[PDB]
Parts: sequence; C-alpha cells; structure tokens
Amino acid sequence: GSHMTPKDDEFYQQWQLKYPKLILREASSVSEELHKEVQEAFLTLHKHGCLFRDLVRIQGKDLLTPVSRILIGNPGCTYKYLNTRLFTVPWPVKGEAEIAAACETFLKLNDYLQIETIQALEELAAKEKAQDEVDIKSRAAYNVTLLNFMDPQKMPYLKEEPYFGMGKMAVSWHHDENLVDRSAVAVYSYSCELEGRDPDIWHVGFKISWDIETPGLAIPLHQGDCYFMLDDLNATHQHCVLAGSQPRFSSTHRVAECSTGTLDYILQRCQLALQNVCDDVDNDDVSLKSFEPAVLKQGEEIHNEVEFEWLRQFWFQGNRYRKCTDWWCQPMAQLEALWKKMEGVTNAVLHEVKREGLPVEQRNEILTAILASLTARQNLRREWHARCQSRIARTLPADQKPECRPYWEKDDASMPLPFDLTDIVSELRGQLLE
Ligand SMILES: CCc1cc(-c2ccncc2)cc(CC)c1Nc1cccc(CN2CCCOCC2)c1C(=O)O
Ligand SMILES: O=C(O)CCC(=O)C(=O)O
Repeated sequence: GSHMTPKDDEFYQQWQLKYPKLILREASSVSEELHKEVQEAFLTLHKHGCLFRDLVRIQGKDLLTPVSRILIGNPGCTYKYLNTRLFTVPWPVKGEAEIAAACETFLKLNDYLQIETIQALEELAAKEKAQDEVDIKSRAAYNVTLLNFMDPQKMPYLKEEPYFGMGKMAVSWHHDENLVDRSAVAVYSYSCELEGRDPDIWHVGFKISWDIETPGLAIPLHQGDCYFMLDDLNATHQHCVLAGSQPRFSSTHRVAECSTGTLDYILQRCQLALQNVCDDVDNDDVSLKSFEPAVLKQGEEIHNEVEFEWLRQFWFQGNRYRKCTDWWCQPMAQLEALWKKMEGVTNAVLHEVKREGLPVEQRNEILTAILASLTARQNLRREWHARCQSRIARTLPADQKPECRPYWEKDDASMPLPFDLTDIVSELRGQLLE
C-alpha cells in the first residue's frame, strides 16, 4: 500500500473526487487575534496542569492514551469513548480565573467553527444539487470540545502506520464514536514549531473503512490550520494522527450524542426509580409502593445505570476535574445519595421475596424481573474493582489515582447490602430452580 501528500501529482484530484466532505481551512483564513487567544489558552491549560492521559479499555486491556486531554463543553454534558465517560469542564454558556478564561476562549472558537461548518455544509448541498436546513444546524451544533496534547520526544518508540507507509503515528486508525448521526467534526491544530510524508510535520491521515487497497491521504497540518469532517466522512472513513518532531495541541469540536449522557437525564432517571419509594422522610426504613415485576425491573436497571455509567466512571478518574472545576462535586454527591437510597430499594425487594405469606408464583415473577440486573451488577462491580487496582492504574500519581467509589467492607453497618453480591445471586438462582 501507499499514501498521497501535496508532493504527489494525483493528490489534488483524489481529494476533489473521493474526499469532497473533507475541508481544510488554512491558518491564513482565521484571524491572528483568535490564533493568539486560542494558542495562549492551550499553554495556560498545559501550564496549570489541566491535561491528563485517560486510562481507557481496548479489547480487554487497560491502556493510557498517548495524548493528554481535557473535555470542555456544555454544563452537565458528557462524552463516552473506549468505555470511558469524560465529564465536561463547563464553558460559560447562557443560563479558576485563568482556567475559566481559557474555557471561554474555546467557546469562542466553538462559535467560529460552528459558522464555518454550516457554510461548508450549505456549499456541499449546493454542489450535490448539480428539513434540510434544520439537519445542517443540528449536525454543526457543537456541544463539546476534546482538547489534546502530545510531546513526541517524550515517547521512546511510536508505532509505524501499518498499511500505507505513513510513518510514525501519534494516534492510531479510528472513528470518533458517540457522535450524532452524520454530525460534523471540526479540529483546530496547533503545532508548536523526500519520498513520502515529511516526518517532522504533523499530519491527519485518512483511509476508507475496510480498505487498504485504495491509497490513503496524509494532510499536512501547520500552525493554526483547521480541518472539518463533514456528513458521513467520520463514519465511512477512519482517521489517524501522524506525529511530527515538535509538540502539538488540538481542539476537536464534536456534537456528542448525549441522549443518555447529561446530568439532567440521569437525575430524571433517578427520580423515576424513586417514584416506587414512600418519600415522607430520608431514613433507612425504605418501603416500596409496588412489587410489580416491570416496576422492580426498571428500578434495578436505573440503579445499575447511575452506579456504573456515572458514579464509578467519575471516581475512576480520581477527582481529576477538581483541579479545573468543582461543577461535578455536588451533582456526584447527590447521585451517590440517590444511589444509596436505591441500595435500600434492593434490600427492600430482597426482604419481600423472603416473606412467609408471599405465594411462590409471585416470588418467582419478582426474581425473574431482578436477576439479570443483579447478575450484571455483580459482574460490573468485579470488573470496575479490578480496573481500579490494575498495574498501570497503580503507577499513576496521587492526583490521578483511581478510586473504586462507592466501596465498603463486609463489616460496614451503614450499608444495607454487601459489595460482593455472589452469595445473594446464587441463592436467588437456587430459589427459581425449586
Ligand atoms: C485518544 C486515544 C484514542 C481514541 C480513540 C477513539 C475511539 C472511539 N471514539 C473516539 C476516540 C481511538 C484510538 C485508536 C486506538 C485512540 N488511540 C489510543 C488510545 C489508547 C492507547 C493507544 C496506544 N496503543 C498504541 C500502540 C498500538 O496499539 C493500540 C494502543 C492509542 C493509540 O494511539 O494507538
Ligand atoms: O487530535 C488528536 O491528536 C486526537 C483527537 C482525535 O483525533 C480523535 O479522538 O479522533
């Protein structure tokens, strides 16, 4: 296989005919005022220590990202990739001083790139000519930006790009997942300073999915260049980042698919679960209104959602955003208290199944409704505990140390149920086989 750069004669027609949805807006098209502000904001975030490597999962293996990152975006919004949910450092939208000024700068960059994207999508539809406007607006309505930094000098060995001879990869071939269908992605690239591609300059690489026959494109990225993946390009093509010699930042603006990924969403889910609880007073005497299978099933599913998708995801990062912001401190305190009440709900259901007067047919209905949720709860707890205590997780500093919260010992009387549910789950299974 082979690749094409601006040095190759065929590069320009190949871009035109096979990559019409890839746009490059070079540094000269963007204002020098915006350049200075955005680049100063990158260095502020880096100096204050706001950028961290994510500990992600790829095919059962715990891996640090080669890039250090931070998610900036709408208040209460999240972005999930590689089984790792990032929580936004909020930018000042309608309705810490140096850090908040940088978050305001990246909102200003978001506003600019949104307008550039809309114009590019309007021109794309105009070219395709030779309901529509609402789709273009929503596909360019960037709700987050995920910032990136890498010093390639710090890495002892970078992987060779395997298919096209593109050289050293900073980031391997992938799609950006958890984005709205056909939504655009806009990237501001900030580099700090003759056979194939130039090894000292940063590039973004592109290939068609499933395809190593068709030669890939490697687009050089100089200081302040912007590139846009329009419409279905992100889905139909993989991209990689090829390393240059110097350090480089980027701001990758996305329309995150947050239908089950906002604070407002999960709080509303928690309140739905607690509709089955008598809510006169907050105490340990949790009594339930109904034991209808469907209501109990739902309750235990929400219990799992708030525990694994929100609490354990957040505390796995180890109060890391605490440096940049305290926006999630009270929400996470509230979600844990809501989760604690749902531990009382589970205990109340387990108390009901053991009651003497309950006929066995009603009992077995309840067991069938909750067993899948409790089984998954046991399995995910074991996974999350082991993920927190992995070799690579232990090597991180105290500021970035993963916590397995919530966690409690067998002797802890404040919690109604044990952390380990193995004996409870095996007993409930046994009862069904009676
Ligand atoms: C910011 C990191 C990232 C995000 C996403 C990603 C996935 C889905 N949605 C958004 C982003 C995909 C990749 C490619 C593996 C990356 N890259 C990575 C994420 C974690 C770890 C690594 C490092 N090694 C390197 C040697 C080759 O084996 C693969 C793992 C990479 C990588 O660049 O390869
Ligand atoms: O720009 C970067 O270096 C990494 C961001 C990226 O390419 C991605 O996550 O898809």
